[PDB]
Amino acid sequence: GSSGSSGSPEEAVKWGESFDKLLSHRDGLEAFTRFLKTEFSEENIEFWIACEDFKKSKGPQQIHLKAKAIYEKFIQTDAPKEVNLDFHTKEVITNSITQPTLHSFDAAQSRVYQLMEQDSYTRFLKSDIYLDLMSGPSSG
Repeated sequence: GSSGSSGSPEEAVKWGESFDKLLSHRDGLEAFTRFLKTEFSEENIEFWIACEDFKKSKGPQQIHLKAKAIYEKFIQTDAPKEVNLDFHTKEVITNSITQPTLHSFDAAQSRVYQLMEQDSYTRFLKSDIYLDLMSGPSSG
């Protein structure tokens, strides 16, 4: 189907190359998140995203707004989308929530970005959502 075509098996095989590769592409990322959503873990990827976008913020306002939100969202533990972060990273931000910058969150993003790439990614590779992408003529 030239007109309509979604989810290509050619990109999947490549996605495996590296975690980043998968993210780079929308399809790959989306699918990856789905797997987590079912396990109520998406919260992790949710933070990773807000970051990549946070940097694309304009002016101090956007940085402050997004910062406060994302902070009391993932950063903080008493939050719903609270992700697994280092004590310091959580504290430093809590106090530096007023002096946040574009090159500040970057640190936190790295923490999570890895957490997933470690398990999330691997586990995702063996996830139905992923497999389907290729739907190899042989299971196992």
